[PDB]
Amino acid sequence: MEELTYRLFMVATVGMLAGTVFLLASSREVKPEHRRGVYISALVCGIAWYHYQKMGASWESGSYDTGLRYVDWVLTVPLMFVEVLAVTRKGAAYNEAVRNWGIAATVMIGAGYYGETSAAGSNEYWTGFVIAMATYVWLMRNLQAEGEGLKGDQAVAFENIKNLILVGWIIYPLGYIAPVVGDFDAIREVLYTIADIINKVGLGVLVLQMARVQSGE
Ligand SMILES: *C/C=C(C)/C=C/C=C(C)/C=C/C1=C(C)CCCC1(C)C
Ligand SMILES: CCCCCCCCCCCCCCCCCCCC
Ligand SMILES: CCCCCC
Ligand SMILES: CCCCCC
Ligand SMILES: [Kr]
Ligand SMILES: [Kr]
Ligand SMILES: [Kr]
Ligand SMILES: [Kr]
Ligand SMILES: [Kr]
Ligand SMILES: [Kr]
Ligand SMILES: [Kr]
Ligand SMILES: [Kr]
Ligand SMILES: [Kr]
Ligand SMILES: [Kr]
Ligand SMILES: [Kr]
Ligand SMILES: [Kr]
Ligand SMILES: [Kr]
Ligand SMILES: [Kr]
Ligand SMILES: [Kr]
Ligand SMILES: [Kr]
Ligand SMILES: [Kr]
Ligand SMILES: [Kr]
Ligand SMILES: [Kr]
Repeated sequence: MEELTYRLFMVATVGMLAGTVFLLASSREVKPEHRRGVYISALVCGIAWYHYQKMGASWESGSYDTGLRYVDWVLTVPLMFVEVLAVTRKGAAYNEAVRNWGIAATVMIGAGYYGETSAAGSNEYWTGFVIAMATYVWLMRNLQAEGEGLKGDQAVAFENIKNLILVGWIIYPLGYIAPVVGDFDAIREVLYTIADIINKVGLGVLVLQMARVQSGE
């Protein structure tokens, strides 16, 4: 389980670099005016690459620091919302959502950190879980209500972004509780790494598909 967890960090390290550079090279496939989302997805993949390098070395040391994962999440999740909100919003409406979602994300991730760095099953562990789950549900319900005014191909492209988030982000709370269901500490790390690859690489690809639709492809 330990050696599988290590190999998955290394697979995910190269996966995030490939995400980064695949998206940068793919930016020539779309009109300059729809490229900003692709550049941000590459920056999200790039921050993750940098932290996955650290997390792999941290795991291989025998003294894993979950701080490296949670710092990755506090930076990348708000960048991922900057992308999604830009499909449907501009001016004050964009700035207010980015502010409000950004606060919610930071509280979600901070609470998770507080609980994860407590003993599994302790009142601290559950307090963290419940406060993060509530915030998570607030974000997902906000996300579900975005894009009522989109038409045709742009509407379907955005629905694919939303469904990837609505389904892919469920893996994080499953990872968080893995260590109470069994003697499976390393399975938390496995589930988080798979989620990060699906969610960062998957979102990169769907943001690219959106940039192609908006370019009239
Ligand atoms: C690129 C990284 C992403 C999208 C990471 C997302 C992380 C979460 C959505 C975490 C959510 C959590 C809960 C809802 C409950 C337990 C605590 C967390 C932080 C694992
Ligand atoms: C044309 C614009 C392209 C932007 C994306 C380029 C890809 C990013 C390169 C890697 C980023 C790594 C950043 C390292 C610092 C992470 C934070 C450190 C604090 C723990
Ligand atoms: C419209 C911006 C809100 C400012 C917060 C008091
Ligand atoms: C309705 C979402 C809450 C689920 C708690 C495990
Ligand atoms: Kr692996
Ligand atoms: Kr992976
Ligand atoms: Kr990968
Ligand atoms: Kr990607
Ligand atoms: Kr490409
Ligand atoms: Kr964007
Ligand atoms: Kr991304
Ligand atoms: Kr987007
Ligand atoms: Kr945000
Ligand atoms: Kr809950
Ligand atoms: Kr609970
Ligand atoms: Kr969320
Ligand atoms: Kr969200
Ligand atoms: Kr899932
Ligand atoms: Kr799963
Ligand atoms: Kr498990
Ligand atoms: Kr992993
Ligand atoms: Kr994966
Ligand atoms: Kr998977």
